[PDB]
Parts: sequence; C-alpha cells; structure tokens
Amino acid sequence: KLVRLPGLIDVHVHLREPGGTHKEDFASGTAAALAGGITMVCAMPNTRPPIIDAPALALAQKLAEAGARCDFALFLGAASENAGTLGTVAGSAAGLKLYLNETFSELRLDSVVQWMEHFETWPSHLPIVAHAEQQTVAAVLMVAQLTQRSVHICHVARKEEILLIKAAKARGLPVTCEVAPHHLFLSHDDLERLGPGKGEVRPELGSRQDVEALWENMAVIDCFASDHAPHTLEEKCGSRPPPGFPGLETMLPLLLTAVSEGRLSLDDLLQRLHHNPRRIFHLPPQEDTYVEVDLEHEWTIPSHMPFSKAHWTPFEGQKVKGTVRRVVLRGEVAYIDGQVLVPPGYGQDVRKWPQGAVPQLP
Amino acid sequence: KLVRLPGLIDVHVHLREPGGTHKEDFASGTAAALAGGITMVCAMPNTRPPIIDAPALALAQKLAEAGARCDFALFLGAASENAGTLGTVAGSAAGLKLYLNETFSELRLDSVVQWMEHFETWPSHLPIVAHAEQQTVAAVLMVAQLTQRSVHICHVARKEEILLIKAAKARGLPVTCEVAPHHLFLSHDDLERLGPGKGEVRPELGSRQDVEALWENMAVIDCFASDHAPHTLEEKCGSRPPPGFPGLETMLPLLLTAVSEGRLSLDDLLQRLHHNPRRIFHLPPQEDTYVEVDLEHEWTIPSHMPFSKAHWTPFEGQKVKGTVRRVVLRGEVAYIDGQVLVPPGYGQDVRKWPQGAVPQLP
Ligand SMILES: NC(=O)N[C@@H](CC(=O)O)C(=O)O
Ligand SMILES: NC(=O)N[C@@H](CC(=O)O)C(=O)O
Ligand SMILES: [Zn+2]
Ligand SMILES: [Zn+2]
Ligand SMILES: [Zn+2]
Ligand SMILES: [Zn+2]
Ligand SMILES: [Zn+2]
Ligand SMILES: [Zn+2]
Ligand SMILES: [Zn+2]
Ligand SMILES: [Zn+2]
Repeated sequence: KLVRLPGLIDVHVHLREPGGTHKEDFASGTAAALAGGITMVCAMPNTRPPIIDAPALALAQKLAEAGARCDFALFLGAASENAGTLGTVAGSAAGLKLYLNETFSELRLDSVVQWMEHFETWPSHLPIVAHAEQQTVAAVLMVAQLTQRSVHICHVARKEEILLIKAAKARGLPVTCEVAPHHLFLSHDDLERLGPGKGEVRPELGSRQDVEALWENMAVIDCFASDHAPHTLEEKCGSRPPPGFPGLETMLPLLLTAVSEGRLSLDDLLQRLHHNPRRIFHLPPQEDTYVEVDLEHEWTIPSHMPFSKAHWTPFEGQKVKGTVRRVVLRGEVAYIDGQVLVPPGYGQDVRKWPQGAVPQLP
Repeated sequence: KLVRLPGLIDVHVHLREPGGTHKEDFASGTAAALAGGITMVCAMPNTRPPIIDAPALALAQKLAEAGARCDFALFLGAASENAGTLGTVAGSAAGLKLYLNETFSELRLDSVVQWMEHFETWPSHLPIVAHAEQQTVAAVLMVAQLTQRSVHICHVARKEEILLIKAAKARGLPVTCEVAPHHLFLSHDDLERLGPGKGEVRPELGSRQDVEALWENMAVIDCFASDHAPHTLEEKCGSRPPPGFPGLETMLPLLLTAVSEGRLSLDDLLQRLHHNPRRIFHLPPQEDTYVEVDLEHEWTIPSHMPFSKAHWTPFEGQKVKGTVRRVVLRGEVAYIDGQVLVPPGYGQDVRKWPQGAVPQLP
C-alpha cells in the first residue's frame, strides 16, 4: 500500500551548471531530485559565471530549460556591485540570495551597508534568502527590520540560531527558515567516520545538543531544504576540500524514517516540503503531479546514490525506512523504481507560468 | 491596471441548504462567494437537518453538487451522539466542527468529556475546528493537548483570545486560527447604528481595544474567513434575532481597503485567504483559476449586496477601495462586473478530487 504525496519542493539546491558540470548538471541534479520525490527545485546562483546579472540569468535559464527534468526556479545572487541593477529581471527569479558568511561562493559582501542596499533596492514583494550563521542571523534580521520587510534564513544548523529565530517569531517579526537533513541526522559524532574532508560543510555539523534543539523546535522550522551541494569524492578528499553534501536523493528517505518513528507527523513533513515552500516563495501548483512512497521498505544508504554526479554521500550506512516508488510530473511518469523516464528539458521555469508570478501592487 | 490574485478560499461559510433556503442556498451563497473573489468555500454543518451523520452528508453533497457555482468542501458537525460513528465518511468532509458555545446551532455538547471523545475518535490526520470563545479557547486547547493533536479556532474576536493563542504558539503548540472581517472592521461603536437586532453576532462585536489587538497581532492570525451567516432582515429585526452577518461579498473589498492603507500587505492577505487555508485544511489547488481586482475603485457599501439572500449588510455606509472585476474558475469566466456567468452545479466537491484527499499513513 503506497502513500500518495503531492509534488515536493526543495527551495535550496546547487545544480552546478553553468561551470561546475563535473559535479552535477541540470540533467543529473534534477534526476536526483525526482528520485528523491522532489518535483520542483530552486537553484542557487553560486555557479561559474555566478547568476548576478541579467546576461548570466539569461544563460542559466536556457541551460535549465534544456537540461532540467523537473520544474525549477532560479535564484539571483547579491553581489558587491549589483544592488539597484536587478529590477527588470527580479520578478523572473526564485528570489535574491545573500551569502553573508564564508562558504563555497565568491559572492562576498564586505559591509552590512551592502546588505542594507540590497534590502532597499530589491523589490519589496519578492523573496530574500540568506546564508547567515550564528550572530549573522541576528544581524540580517536587524537589516530586515530597518528596511521593514521579511527575510528567510537558509540551512539553520544550531541551537543558537533556532532559538534566536524563535524569539523573533514571538515578537511577530516576519522571518522564516529552513533546515537541511544533515543538521537533523548527522552531528559531531559522525566526523570520525566521515573524516575531515568529507565532513566539510557550511554550516558545519553541529553538536548532539544542536541536533536535539532543532528537533525540539520543529514548530519554528518552516521548511526542509536539502542544500544539495555536490562535489566529487576526489574534491572532498583532496588538498582543499570544498564544503557541502549532496542530498536530493537521501532527504525524503531520511525524513520518512523519522515519520515512521513518530519523530514528526506526515503532515509536519508535508508542511515543510510542500505547503510552506509554496507560500514563502509564491511558487505555483504543479498540475497532475504526485509522488508515491512505500513506507515499509527498509534499506541501508549505500556509498553513493544512483544519480548525483557527486558519487558519494555522508549518510552511507544509515538505515532508513521509506522509499520513492513513482513520481508523476504534469501527467507524465517521471520516475519509477530507479528509472528516470522524462528527458532533459522536460522541466520548466515556474516563474514563466502565469500562476508563477509573485503578486504585487501596481 | 488590474491585479491578478489566485483563487481565494473561505474556510467558514453558512450556505443554509438544506433547510434554511430563504436565508441563502448553495446557488445564491456561491454567487456571493464569486462576487467576493472567493472560488472555494467550506460550508458549516448547522443546517436543517444538521450534517452530523452519513445520510445528512450524502444529502448535502448532492444539494451542493447541484447548486454550487464555486468549488466547496462540506464540514461534518460534532454532536452528543456521533463520536466514533463518522470514521467511514470523515475523509470526505472539510473537517469536523465543534460548537462549544451558544450560537445559531443545535449542536450543543454538554460536557468536556464529549469534546475529548470527538478528539479521540475523529481521525487524527483530519481537521478539527471549533467555535470556542474566551475561556473555551483555553479549554479546547487543553483537550487538544490531552489527545496530542491540533485544533483550529474559528472567528477569533477578542484581545483575550488572540493573546491566549499567541502564548500557545510561543510554546510550540499546534493551534491555528482565523478572524472574520466584522471583528476587524466593526466594534461596539457601531452598535448604535446597527441596533440590537442587526448587531447580534457570535462572537459579539468587540471593543475598540479588541479590534486594535487583532490588528496588532496580525502575525498570530493564520486565516481570514467570513463566517458568512445570512439571515433575512425580517429575522434580524424581529422578536428573536438570530446571530450572524452575511459577509462573502464584502470581505475582500474591506481587506483590500486595508491593504491600500498600508495596514497589511498584499502578501499578508494572500497568506490568509489562500496559502494558509490550503495548508491547514489540505485543500487542493484549482487549475486555471484566478481573480482580477481593481485596487483604485472607491465605492460605498450599499444597504444590501447583490447576491446574498440575506438582503442586508452591517457594513452599509463604509467607504472601501478595491473591487472584484473578474473571476475565472477552472478555465471558465465565472464573474464579471456584477454578473455571475457559471450556473448552479458548476462547482465541485474538492474532497472527491484525487489531489483533494488528506494524506495519511496506511
Ligand atoms: N553549504 C555548503 O557547504 N556548500 C554549498 C554552499 C552553501 O549553501 O553555503 C555549495 O554550494 O557547495
Ligand atoms: N456567528 C453567528 O453569529 N452565527 C452563525 C454561527 C456561528 O459561526 O457560530 C450562523 O450560522 O448564523
Ligand atoms: Zn549556504
Ligand atoms: Zn536556502
Ligand atoms: Zn547552499
Ligand atoms: Zn502565492
Ligand atoms: Zn461560530
Ligand atoms: Zn471557522
Ligand atoms: Zn459560523
Ligand atoms: Zn496538503
């Protein structure tokens, strides 16, 4: 007996095209999404070239329309030079992404004044998301208040961060957040097995107390999002390991395992992988789109999942219960039992759909 | 320049059919919905016969399928005799409605033990909503905790209630709520004009401080819902006035006026009349469905709106800015500039759509 889920949405993925296609491309990363029960992805802008201007966005749109197998929206990235220049193209993006800490990105921002300039110039009705760790969460919240608008915090990883966000929500402030599976299912206790190269990720793996705090504060977590961040094993284990884990293919199995154990409900999961992504990013419905899962199937995560070009996973050896059996996307069988059945280019840019524009006052 | 909104959802309406069709019927009440920019309604069970058993639900379903012009879901009502009897039909309903205070209903419940029995027997994945005023909010929240599940509070009207819910949300409890337009836009100050018969409503009109508290605590309000509760003028002004206001045709114009004044954003409105109704009640998308509004049109609410058989309104004389110009429902023009263009029976029971079933574990 299979359970029918709606089309799940991952608001934080790295698909590496353009410029990093040995790590992943639209075709492989969206194959990984479908096999993970994800029918729509929002792709981050820290590509090569980075998606920080209209020409780069135009290139990325065509690459995605030609390669993606599931539907998508593309983020724009904030830079030290582009505030006030994105107004014509802003509504065509998923949102604007700010990189406020050190990670796998060249998109620095040297001053909180540059953050303020982005919050002041980006259209006020369109999403802003931030990589903002520890005190940076409080700092970007201050900027959001000074400019009288909302902010969404990416990959919340620490007790410190979730409690800060909790306090802000208690004061009625417009902040939402997401949490990635590795910050719920891995911790410092896994660093010995992973080793120092594989274990590199930003935000770093937290303590057991960090993990426990995120679970205890599930009500504060608006979304789950993988932060699928593929790099090859050679890169992860070489002389300058880049931070990040692949995660599209493992996210839903890990979370289904937790549902089966009573750690959260099926509804809690569907709020965080479907309804709340829709409402925070004003992402449209996908007609005739659903995911069939088998909640009884027990299996062990292998050394690499089938699709991501990362060809490794930090969750190797974990026992899970729940698997994706079938995905239907806009009336076509997209995935069955390990076979992707829609070609590169089947996926579409949801921001071009009439129902995918973010509503605004004239 | 018109603004395109998604199809709005009203999770709390009284359509009076069966048994009260001089006040409203499915055809007139859903005409009123469309003219108010509402494309899906959830109809309360305090009809004659009340929708408290499978035969009554079967009757109501056929009446709604034949009369409704927009899409709908039907609530079941809790009674003193039906706990544990609704399991076969529960998933076909919008949810289960508990009447916990005195109002226009015969659906009493004499004991909190009966509340507990409903919370214990109703399927745990399906919505429960309550008419629960003042301390009754705290009491039903206690029952929800004892039985380890969620509850949604209907028509929150008082500072006392919104602050209680706020405290519960700060403790991570699974409670949501809605607010009706008359508790945002009318107060004790309007009782002299309305008079004692027209002014009868449950919850009663609040003080200026109650109204101010709901506005100040907008972040706590998950949904707007009209509690469209039509009665004729003769009934409202006769010897035993029933409580309730019609409200489908005035809700969106009143709220658009508030958006235009900067009291809440367009997004705040769309969360509360579209995204949050969807996610709390697991209501499906409506394909090719949207509402076009004119935000500049100023007008004064007349003594009765065109469609509701109530043929009166408590908002008469209020100046509003914003009007519904066009509604498209599932690819057909449903409403233009005062003309309803879909017949009775165009609307469908969204719980019968494959995408309209509430997901559950096997
Ligand atoms: N999280 C990571 O460790 N790496 C991400 C970037 C990010 O989300 O910061 C990547 O793109 O590799
Ligand atoms: N609110 C009212 O005053 N009346 C409503 C019932 C209700 O929502 O309690 C009605 O059905 O007339
Ligand atoms: Zn990041
Ligand atoms: Zn993110
Ligand atoms: Zn990232
Ligand atoms: Zn939206
Ligand atoms: Zn009521
Ligand atoms: Zn209600
Ligand atoms: Zn009611
Ligand atoms: Zn749902």
